[PDB]
Amino acid sequence: VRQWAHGADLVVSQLEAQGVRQVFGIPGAKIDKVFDSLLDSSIRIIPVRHEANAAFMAAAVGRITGKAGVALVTSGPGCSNLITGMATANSEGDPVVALGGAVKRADKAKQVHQSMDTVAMFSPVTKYAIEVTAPDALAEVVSNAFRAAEQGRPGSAFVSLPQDVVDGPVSGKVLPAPQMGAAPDDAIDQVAKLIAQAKNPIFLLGLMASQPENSKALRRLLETSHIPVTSTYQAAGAVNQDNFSRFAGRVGLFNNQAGDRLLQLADLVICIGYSPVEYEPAMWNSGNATLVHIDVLPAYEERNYTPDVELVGDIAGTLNKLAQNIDHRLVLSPQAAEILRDRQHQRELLDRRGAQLNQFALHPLRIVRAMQDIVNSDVTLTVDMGSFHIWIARYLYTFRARQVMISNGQQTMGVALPWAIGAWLVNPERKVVSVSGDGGFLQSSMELETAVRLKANVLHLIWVDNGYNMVAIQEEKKYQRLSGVEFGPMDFKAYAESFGAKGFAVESAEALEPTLRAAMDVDGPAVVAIPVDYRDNPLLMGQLH
Amino acid sequence: YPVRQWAHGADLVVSQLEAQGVRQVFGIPGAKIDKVFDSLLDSSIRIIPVRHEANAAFMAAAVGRITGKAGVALVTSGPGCSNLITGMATANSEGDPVVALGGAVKRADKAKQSMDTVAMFSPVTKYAIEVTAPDALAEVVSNAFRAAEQGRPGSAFVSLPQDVVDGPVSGKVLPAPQMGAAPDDAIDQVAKLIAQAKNPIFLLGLMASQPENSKALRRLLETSHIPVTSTYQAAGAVNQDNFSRFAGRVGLFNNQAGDRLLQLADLVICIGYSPVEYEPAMWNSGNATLVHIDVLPAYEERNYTPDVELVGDIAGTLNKLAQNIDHRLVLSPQAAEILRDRQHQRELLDRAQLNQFALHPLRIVRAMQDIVNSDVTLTVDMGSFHIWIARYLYTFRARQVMISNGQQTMGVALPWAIGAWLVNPERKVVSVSGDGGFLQSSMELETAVRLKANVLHLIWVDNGYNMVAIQEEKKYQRLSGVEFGPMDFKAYAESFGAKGFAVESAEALEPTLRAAMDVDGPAVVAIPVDYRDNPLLMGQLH
Amino acid sequence: YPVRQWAHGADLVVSQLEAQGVRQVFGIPGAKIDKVFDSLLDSSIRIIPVRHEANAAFMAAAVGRITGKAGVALVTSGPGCSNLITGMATANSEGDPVVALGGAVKRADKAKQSMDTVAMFSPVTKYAIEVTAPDALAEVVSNAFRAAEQGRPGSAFVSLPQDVVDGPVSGKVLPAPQMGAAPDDAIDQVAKLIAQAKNPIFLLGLMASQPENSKALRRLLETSHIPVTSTYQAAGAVNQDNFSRFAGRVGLFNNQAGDRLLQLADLVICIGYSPVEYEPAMWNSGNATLVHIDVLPAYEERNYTPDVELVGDIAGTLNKLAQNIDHRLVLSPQAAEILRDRQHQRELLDRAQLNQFALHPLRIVRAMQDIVNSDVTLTVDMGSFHIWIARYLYTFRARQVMISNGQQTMGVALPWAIGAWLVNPERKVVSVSGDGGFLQSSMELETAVRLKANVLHLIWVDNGYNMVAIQEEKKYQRLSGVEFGPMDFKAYAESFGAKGFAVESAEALEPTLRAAMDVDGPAVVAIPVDYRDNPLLMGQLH
Ligand SMILES: Cc1ncc(C[n+]2csc(CCOP(=O)(O)OP(=O)(O)O)c2C)c(N)n1
Ligand SMILES: Cc1ncc(C[n+]2csc(CCOP(=O)(O)OP(=O)(O)O)c2C)c(N)n1
Ligand SMILES: Cc1ncc(C[n+]2csc(CCOP(=O)(O)OP(=O)(O)O)c2C)c(N)n1
Ligand SMILES: [Mg+2]
Ligand SMILES: [Mg+2]
Ligand SMILES: [Mg+2]
Repeated sequence: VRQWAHGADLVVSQLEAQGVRQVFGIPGAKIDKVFDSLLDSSIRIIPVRHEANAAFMAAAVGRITGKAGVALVTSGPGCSNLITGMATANSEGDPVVALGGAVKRADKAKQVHQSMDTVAMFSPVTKYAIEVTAPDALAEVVSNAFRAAEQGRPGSAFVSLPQDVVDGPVSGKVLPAPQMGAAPDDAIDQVAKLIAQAKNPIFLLGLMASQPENSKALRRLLETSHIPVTSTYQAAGAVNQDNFSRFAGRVGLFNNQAGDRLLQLADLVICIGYSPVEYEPAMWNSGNATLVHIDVLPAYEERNYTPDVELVGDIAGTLNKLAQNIDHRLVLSPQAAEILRDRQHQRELLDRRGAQLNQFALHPLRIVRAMQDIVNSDVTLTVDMGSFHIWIARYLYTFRARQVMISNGQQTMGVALPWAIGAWLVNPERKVVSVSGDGGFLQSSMELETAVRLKANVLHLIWVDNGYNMVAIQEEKKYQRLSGVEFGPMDFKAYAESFGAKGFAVESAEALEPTLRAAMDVDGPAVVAIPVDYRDNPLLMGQLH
Repeated sequence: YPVRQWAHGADLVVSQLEAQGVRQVFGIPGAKIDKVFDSLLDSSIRIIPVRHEANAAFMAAAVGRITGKAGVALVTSGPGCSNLITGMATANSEGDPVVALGGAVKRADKAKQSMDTVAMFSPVTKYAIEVTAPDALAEVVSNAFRAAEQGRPGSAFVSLPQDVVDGPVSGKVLPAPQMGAAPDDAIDQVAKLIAQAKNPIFLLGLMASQPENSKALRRLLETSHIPVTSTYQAAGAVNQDNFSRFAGRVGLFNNQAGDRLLQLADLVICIGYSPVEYEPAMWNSGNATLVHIDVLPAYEERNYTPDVELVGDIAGTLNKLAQNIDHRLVLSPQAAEILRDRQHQRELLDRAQLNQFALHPLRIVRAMQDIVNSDVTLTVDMGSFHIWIARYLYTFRARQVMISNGQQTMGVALPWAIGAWLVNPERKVVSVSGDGGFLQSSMELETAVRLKANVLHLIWVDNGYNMVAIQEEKKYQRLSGVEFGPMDFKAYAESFGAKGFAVESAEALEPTLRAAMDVDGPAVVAIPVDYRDNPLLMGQLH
Repeated sequence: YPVRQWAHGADLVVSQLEAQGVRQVFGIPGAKIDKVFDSLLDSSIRIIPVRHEANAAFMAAAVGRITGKAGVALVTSGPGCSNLITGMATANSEGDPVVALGGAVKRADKAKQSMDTVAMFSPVTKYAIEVTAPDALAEVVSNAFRAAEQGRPGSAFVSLPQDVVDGPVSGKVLPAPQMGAAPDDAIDQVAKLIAQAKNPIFLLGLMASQPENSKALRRLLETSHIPVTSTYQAAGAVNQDNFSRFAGRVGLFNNQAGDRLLQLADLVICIGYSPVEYEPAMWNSGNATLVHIDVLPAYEERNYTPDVELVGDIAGTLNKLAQNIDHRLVLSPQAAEILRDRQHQRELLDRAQLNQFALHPLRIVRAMQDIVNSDVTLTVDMGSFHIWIARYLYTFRARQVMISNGQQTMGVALPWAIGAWLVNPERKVVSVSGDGGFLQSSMELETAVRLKANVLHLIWVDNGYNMVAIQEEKKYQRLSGVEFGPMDFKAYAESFGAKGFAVESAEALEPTLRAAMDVDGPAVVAIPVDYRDNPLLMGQLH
């Protein structure tokens, strides 16, 4: 152990030990010693314009690297401004460690309830929430926060750091930054035998199946077996139409997915890193099939989810072993092949690569096609929440992006831009495309200054309707009249340029592709406003569950 | 197990309990939860009414600790639930799987001008939920058992709103884990470290004392002959007789061979151990290769940051580790000396004619060891007597001992004993406590008599709270609030219909214990004790 | 009271208690909180060790209810605190001012691998705080008493970390409200409504039973002669003898004159009343002018939305209201009939030779009324006997009765009685309970004997949980978990050193009660009861 002048120095040293490359946040009196200590480290300080976005950026870093993104904020409002961010990350399973300042331990303002009980506030939306009361257990708590966020089913962790603890001296050491084995060999063999006997098997991918550490094993198992696959949105990016011929689409939103039909037909369903909370089991489990559960944790038994076999342990190890016990590729049953044949037909019908679509404001389909043109395998795509989100999800089979951040169970708006910046920081050599509506854009657009400051190569697309359309179409369907969903117009090109970023505003369908192309080629942050005609939304909504 | 339409959610609950292998339920009925007690009447599940809910949690814990399956407590709303709190916290601390089903007001009256029980139980449980979705009643219960029984066992609380249990519901009962050993690659990495170790030592924790790990543990020890020491949560895992290289229990006394071996160690392998069981600072000097083996990743601490972590099925890991141990260990000079000292230490601790009255603690311990045989379960309450018994655990040869008690909750012994007896009603159980601990749960004597439980409860009588008195004496040289009046425990026990005895002389001690042990049913023996020599034992504590 | 340097925070605490007028403290010592018990030794404050912490909260509540000043409980960390929960919740529900001082681990070990007691107590208290600022120790305590004693009294919890009470602190003891009557203008507005009322009625709540409001209440009733009815929290505020227009207690029975008058009312004036005391839906038809008088604004409900609210000092308001009442009330035809019916009702309820054995409830009530005189405090536990006693409260003439119990917590009687006796040790106290309630707190008999408390505890013996059994019978026509074994309560009581009695025939009832009452000290009488006629009484409940 060492004698540390400040607890902040030990915290920073622990962060370095955790492999943290940067920290997102906003400084304040209570937490400033930590920002100060970061000056003497290898960790880059990234100042944001609103704490909420610090949590969103950290979440993106977590989902991509698999290692926790870090947010650093001051006490009081500093911490409360992160709450929505922490809840969103926790919901989508993104590892995030938030370090929040607090008044000194003995501050009498605590007894008079003059200072926020942040631990109580964060406990409901985090996997781990705690306040350091013992200076000597500083590295310990920070270390445990990372383990709690990155292990098991990933989530967010909050650590409250009293000012006196980080400012005062401490004596401790840096704790170096798991070793869980695959499922039992007998159970794996058991499953390999169920597979060899199944006529209509199918894989249902969940959150844990999309983790980076399981990518290789998953790819190997799919290639060896050639068994159909369907995914929940928390695994939307694990597999796509283009990289697997037997992909059946993502389930949980549209009522005609091949994944749902195959699951109904299945005589053997193998869930990977799946939890019933990702998609209602009653929606696909007919009970007429043998059920296998593969994950880092036991299954949450439920009326429509009582696994016949449960393989708990290291997912990658379990999938690799299973792959080694497969003698041949699956020969699709006439029925299964028919269902895949139908998805092929529906994609054909959803497509329109030859239609004019030159109306203005732009038709959602014309915008989706233009987005597909610029989003390729070297481009990451982040998607906000709103009506355009449903359009993009319907066509996820057409996006050939390196990766896509779209899952958003809490339906939190404003995540796209912050997600893109975080995704960009993980791979600054690649391009990132973020997309939102005007509502979401204005909730985090302040981070545009952050983007310009970082020279972040992010292209943000704004679908403009001058209102909260996703809520409006719900009100129209229920009351046939609108309330609180309409607002005024804005000059987004000028809005963007006022930050020093490149701004564009589509004034006709013909200008769409050229504009997106020029915006993509811009070396640095750019924003493109796209007026949209949401009149056809009812047609798309008719495909929802 | 098909999806059915149930006349009362209470019926689904009961079927779910039967599916979990529940044989009995402990508790006290009330208006809000009465439909469940009524449903149990058509069940194969036995209803065991207690006299105080706290004891339902204690009895359920013993059941859980012994069977591996959650003990079940059932109480009504309000005070029925709040009376379980201490019991639930005690089970959670000792890792005993318990599921408490607590009644509550109908959902609609919750915000009406009822206790927020979930909020009160959340701090002392692993799982605390309230059923708000009638159609997910079987799920919440089922998953409560999962929470209590899996990983590091603990207590689970489920609030059942009256309208949910009395009203009809649809649903199916859910059937009552398959994890493998640690990564073989890592098991070799550890096996290699063992071959390079000069002073290897095993530190056993809670999970190491689980029956599912028995065979593999013994197999690993018989093949390596590496010395062993245990926390009190694994007090029963290994004893002096079956392992000559046993180094005792660590955490209480400052002169244990286990601690000396830990300090001397170059390689320490912890199994089913968690810091909470014994302050790492107390034994981890910091310059030894630390290996962690458990069902859960290590809960890192300042002085407990393992170099290697083997997470997974313990029995599987240990079995694989054993197969990778070529030669048995040859104790180093210091190691051998340390173990030799423990032997000399035992000879000393054992070595006179203590015929004074009130009885000398050593005399009582000696007599206790005589009646406690390998077929008997011994339960120990909290108090000064606890220290005396702990000091001599090496010479106790009981089927099992329930002594671990981190919260230091008094009153646990009798209810634990009743719970343990119900698991194996053909055997005898012996519980011991002080007068203070005795009156906190003695109301269960009626329950013991009602059940015809073959339990013998011993009471060390000093007429006070001695364990507290000695700490006050040491710190203030005067006493406060630790002295109370005397009682005739013989008549007290007889009033319940149990057999009572009161030792009135030293020579009467042994004969009285025998007459009590020979009683087929509940019996209590009050034993006046002279705690004057406690200072000499306390000097042996950390 | 100057700012001093204290050797131990524990010393400041004690001085603060003395400043609050605390005469005794109830509790059980422990390592974390022992310095406080030690500090009390140099205090004028008496240390009263209990046998179970829950009872410390019950005894403290009686003290608070009677003196108006918070009763004090002192316990150690962990189970010491969790054992107080039910007691604290019961006090908070009945409005009894109680301050619990609970020990805790040193501040630095809190987040270390200790119970989050504040979080557990917050749901059942008015004030739950933990001292994190050593220099504000006297403040947190002082303000805990303020929280318990002011507004609507309730319980308050204070967690004292061991390092804070053992370590030195600086600070001064803080001296131990001045609110005026409601706005005179509004008092007239109400006085006007009273002059226009044809069927005015007073509904008394908790605050109306406070001694500080006695004189003003009587003065207001003697001047207006307006009929009165009371919730059970104000059961003692007024009785049949002192007010011929008393309409009984409302909330339990479906045939009360009070409810009929409330329904008939055109003007209802509630004093110190809060909906929680009696469901407004049960009596507020909704077409009467509703006036609310209390120390706190009305806690609006669906059927309790007062037209006029007089917030402020109750005694002052009532005194001013009285001075604005010219003529006494002339009962309307219906009002007079209703009161006449209550008179005929009493004549009936009173009207035979019940010499059966086991004893008939009516016989027991009759005998109870004979021994309970105007100098005796009567405490009543929860169970079927409770209903029987409530039915006949009009014929009980005790100094005071502790019966209100919204949580329906069993075991309250004896500890309450001990607490009430300590307030007036020269008087006799009588507590009554069922066998179930008796065993939950009977351990305090040792405390009673130790104190030489002049308490007589009566036990209605049925060998079960009857109040629950009758509800099961009605709903399921069968019983579950409500039957237990018999006991010899005579020997049980004697074992403690108290006087025990067991009624073995009807004719022996009265003589046995007398012999017990004549005992100068603790005495217990077990009374076998035949609950067969309970269905006839239950038909009288809402
Ligand atoms: C923070 C927050 N508040 C409210 C909502 C509810 N809601 C869901 S998406 C959305 C916004 C729709 O506006 P926009 O982002 O402009 O997208 P559009 O549907 O209009 O394309 C709203 C208001 C939300 N998701 N997040
Ligand atoms: C519920 C509870 N309250 C307070 C304590 C603190 N304390 C620890 S052991 C004990 C009791 C000692 O009395 P007894 O059981 O008579 O044993 P002795 O040490 O006197 O033999 C007390 C008061 C506790 N453990 N549990
Ligand atoms: C702590 C607690 N648990 C459960 C209840 C529910 N219930 C209400 S009164 C009562 C007991 C009745 O037993 P007893 O005291 O013997 O009275 P009886 O009605 O039989 O005369 C019970 C079990 C309660 N009030 N308090
Ligand atoms: Mg919009
Ligand atoms: Mg004792
Ligand atoms: Mg009874």
